[PDB]
Amino acid sequence: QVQLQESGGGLVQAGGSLRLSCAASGRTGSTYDMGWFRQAPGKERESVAAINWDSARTYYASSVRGRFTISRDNAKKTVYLQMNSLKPEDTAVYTCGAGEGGTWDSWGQGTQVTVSS
Repeated sequence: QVQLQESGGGLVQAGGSLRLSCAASGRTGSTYDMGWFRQAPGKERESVAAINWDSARTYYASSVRGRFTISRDNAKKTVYLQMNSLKPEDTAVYTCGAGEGGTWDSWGQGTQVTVSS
């Protein structure tokens, strides 16, 4: 019943900030949240940044916590993350997801990010 789409995601040479806008629509008003994720071949899935739904803060990871920005639309239900000062390590499939009851079993279509240096 719920889904997650992205926009803007794509190739971006190192040093170039990328702005992603993920939108969520369906049914959720308990303890759900919205955060971006990533994944590589032969590897597992990891997260990047996620926001809670109440009044606390965001949830960044020690992989880009200091260079990547995160914000919301504050109109309907959309999240935006500005991946600045990118690096050749960020190059991966950025999949937008959501959580419920404290877990994260919601994902979108995904957006591959290609960097270099």
